[PDB]
Amino acid sequence: SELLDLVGGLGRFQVLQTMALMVSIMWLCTQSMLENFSAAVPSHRCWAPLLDNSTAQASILGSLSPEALLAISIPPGPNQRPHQCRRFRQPQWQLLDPNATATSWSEADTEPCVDGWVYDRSIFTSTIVAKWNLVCDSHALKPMAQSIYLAGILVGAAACGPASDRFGRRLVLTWSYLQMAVMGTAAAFAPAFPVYCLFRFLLAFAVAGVMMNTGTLLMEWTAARARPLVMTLNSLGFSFGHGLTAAVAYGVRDWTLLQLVVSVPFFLCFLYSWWLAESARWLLTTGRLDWGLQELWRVAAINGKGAVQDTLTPEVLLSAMREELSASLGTLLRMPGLRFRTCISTLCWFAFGFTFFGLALDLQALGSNIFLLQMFIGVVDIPAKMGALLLLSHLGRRPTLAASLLLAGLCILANTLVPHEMGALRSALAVLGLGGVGAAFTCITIYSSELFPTVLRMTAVGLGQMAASGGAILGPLVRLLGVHGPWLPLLVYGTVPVLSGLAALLLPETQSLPLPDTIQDVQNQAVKKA
Ligand SMILES: O=c1[nH]c(=O)c2[nH]c(=O)[nH]c2[nH]1
Repeated sequence: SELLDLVGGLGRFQVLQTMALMVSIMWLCTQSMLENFSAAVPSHRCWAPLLDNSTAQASILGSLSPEALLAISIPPGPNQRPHQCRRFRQPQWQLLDPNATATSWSEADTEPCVDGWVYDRSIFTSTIVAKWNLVCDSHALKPMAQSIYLAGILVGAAACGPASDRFGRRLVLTWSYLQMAVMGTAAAFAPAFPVYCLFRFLLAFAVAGVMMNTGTLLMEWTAARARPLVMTLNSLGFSFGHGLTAAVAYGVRDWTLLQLVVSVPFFLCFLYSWWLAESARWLLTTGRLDWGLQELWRVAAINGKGAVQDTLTPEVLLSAMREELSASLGTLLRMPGLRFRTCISTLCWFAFGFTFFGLALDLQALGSNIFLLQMFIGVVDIPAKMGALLLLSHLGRRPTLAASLLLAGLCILANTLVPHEMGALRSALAVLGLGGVGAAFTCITIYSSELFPTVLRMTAVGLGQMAASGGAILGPLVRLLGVHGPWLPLLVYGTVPVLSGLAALLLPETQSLPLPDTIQDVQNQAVKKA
């Protein structure tokens, strides 16, 4: 802490780091809501000879309107729209006669689209669903692709955590940037759906790596007074990423060009990312004085602190480290106070992700334009984050986290009690819910990054990220369980965050302790707590 005070805590370096990493987080959000947009399902119909063959119109003596041909070729499906997956195969000319009931056909007259589909290009010129036939039998495979992505971020977090702790944050972040950029462009140009799925998997490895290493490096270089503000800026990075996604997708509506446009900035980001400084503190806790000295001298020179360059001799630093000198997940899970801290963090992360996907359903009731909906999500997410930052600065982290989860759960229960016809009240509760989940995200990121000591912190944050992805993955099975009664999903969506807030109330008070660097340090606050 005194070394950081010597090097300073409100200089140009932290400002540039915050801006550059917030922009990079914005682009990771663009990748995630790229996956929210690619494979949107347009209205579809069977391919029909009489419709999509100039010779078949020239063989018809006369003229029929396109609406009449559509009625004559494809039955109306659910919601008075054309049936998406069925055709009559031959034109039912009696249906033009007004003396015909709509039931003058048999189930034997319908067959699946065996010869494929004609896709509407009015909104989107091309999507993976129209190109790769992700309709009918593969409609459920779409949630499988989302499931693969979320499993990829989970396993990536579980693997990249210990790797980041072993090799350092700057190196793993840089390698994550390279892997994400290359694999994302390869995913954009993939010939087959399994190859796309593989590239999405390897991209998800790097999204998890980037998120962890940006948060980690930010905590290690920011003075304690500025840490909430800087990560709040990062969470606004998520909201601005949503808004940027909406803007780019509105401007570029072909998925290949959109994916390429979203992947190129991470190559440019990597190019400036070689300049990024590694965490001095992490280098410091592992020893290796000469390399830590070199990094401190470089950052001091970049920060304009040459008067600190002339001071700080190795004898003084060795004297200051003599007192400080005087791993596997199983180590994290075997000592009770960090087992307990990890378990509560992991449960709260699980509750976060699960509450997120569940709450997001409501957003569909407000209207239709997906671009406008994403923009409105970002715009509403921003002031909630600002309020979260002020509450985190005044009251501290634990009461704010508990209040945010309690508000979320009470909001979900109120959504359970609101009639479906009163859609405006449902919308209002949905907006309050989304604000609460965003505030909870900022709380969980601050409290999880601050709760664990540096040597095991990355392993614990990785396991937490695994828990959030576990909630997200467990989600679709609870929506498929939703068939077993309308009250079960809402009951689960209400019970999980209330229980998580109650568990979050079972945490040790923070905001006035020095950050723990070693496991031995952790015992000293516990004795003080006892
Ligand atoms: O960066 C993310 N972390 C998550 O845990 C999560 N869950 C979800 O649905 N989307 C995202 N995005």
